[PDB]
Amino acid sequence: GVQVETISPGDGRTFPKRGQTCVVHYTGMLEDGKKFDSSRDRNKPFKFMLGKQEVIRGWEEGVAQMSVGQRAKLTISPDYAYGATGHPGIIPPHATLVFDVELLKLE
Amino acid sequence: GVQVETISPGDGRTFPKRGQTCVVHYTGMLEDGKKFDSSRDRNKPFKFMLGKQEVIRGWEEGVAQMSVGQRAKLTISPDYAYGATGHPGIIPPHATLVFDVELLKLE
Ligand SMILES: CC[C@@H]1/C=C(\C)[C@@H](O)[C@H](C)C[C@H](OC)[C@H]2O[C@@](O)(C(=O)C(=O)N3CCCC[C@H]3C(=O)O[C@H](/C(C)=C/[C@@H]3CC[C@@H](O)[C@H](OC)C3)[C@H](C)[C@@H](O)CC1=O)[C@H](C)C[C@@H]2OC
Ligand SMILES: CC[C@@H]1/C=C(\C)[C@@H](O)[C@H](C)C[C@H](OC)[C@H]2O[C@@](O)(C(=O)C(=O)N3CCCC[C@H]3C(=O)O[C@H](/C(C)=C/[C@@H]3CC[C@@H](O)[C@H](OC)C3)[C@H](C)[C@@H](O)CC1=O)[C@H](C)C[C@@H]2OC
Repeated sequence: GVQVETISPGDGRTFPKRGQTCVVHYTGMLEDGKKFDSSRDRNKPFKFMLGKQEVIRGWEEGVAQMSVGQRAKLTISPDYAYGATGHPGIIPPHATLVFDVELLKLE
Repeated sequence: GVQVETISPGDGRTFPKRGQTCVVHYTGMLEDGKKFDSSRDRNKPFKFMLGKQEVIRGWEEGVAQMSVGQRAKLTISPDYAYGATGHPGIIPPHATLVFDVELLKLE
């Protein structure tokens, strides 16, 4: 599944609802901290909606537990990410992923 | 993992080696037989190589057990396919997939 560990607290009152646009900043890493991608590097947040298979399941379940302004680490098991296949030439088979995510706003 | 059930036998001697081009015909279905895709419908075989993350793991492990001319049903568990996410708007979360595959030739 997914484990959420909070780095900085959110407002504790505004949680994402299916159908809302989530705006975030993320950094993706392997369990040893090796970085594979970051929206921060591109200077552009990533936007997605819950409930439309727009993101891997670990995000669908992890982001729903965050409130606006929260910064958290999401640890995602392989089945909730790229499973036994991985992602071609970036993520190996059976990898648990770690994402540092910040929920900037809901729109 | 993956289960291979043979419909028509292969030559029993030519098995795919990593680095070879596999040429196949396939039909993808859910466990109840509902078809989601088929190369047969397009009149064009599908070509891929083992060992390059070009296909879901259930195929990487299942096709390697087939010999040229064999026709088999591959039953693939979710982690060896699209896991808890599925494939956007085609395959639901946690689905076991069934592929009817025919190994036409190796090149
Ligand atoms: C068509 C292009 C479209 C690309 C964009 C919108 C780009 O803007 C995004 C910034 C994507 C990033 O591009 C730089 C890049 O992000 C990674 O680096 C990454 O950090 C990651 O894991 N992320 C991205 C941040 C959210 C979680 C996760 C994801 O859910 O990503 C999604 C993902 C790949 C889902 C698979 C879909 C097929 C399912 O079957 C499978 O189910 C197992 C899951 C991704 C958002 C797709 O929905 C949409 C796209 O692919 C991926 C390793 C590879 C990916 O590039 C492709
Ligand atoms: C860039 C376009 C490129 C498209 C082609 C070469 C097309 O010619 C192929 C005929 C693909 C088919 O297009 C009509 C179509 O096939 C499905 O319908 C399907 O039956 C399927 O499941 N197949 C296809 C036959 C081999 C097994 C499996 C697969 O391995 O497919 C691979 C797959 C999606 C892997 C994911 C990669 C990201 C990983 O992270 C993730 O790991 C979980 C696994 C597919 C071959 C990709 O490598 C390459 C592409 O996507 C998919 C449901 C969706 C897919 O369209 C995308």
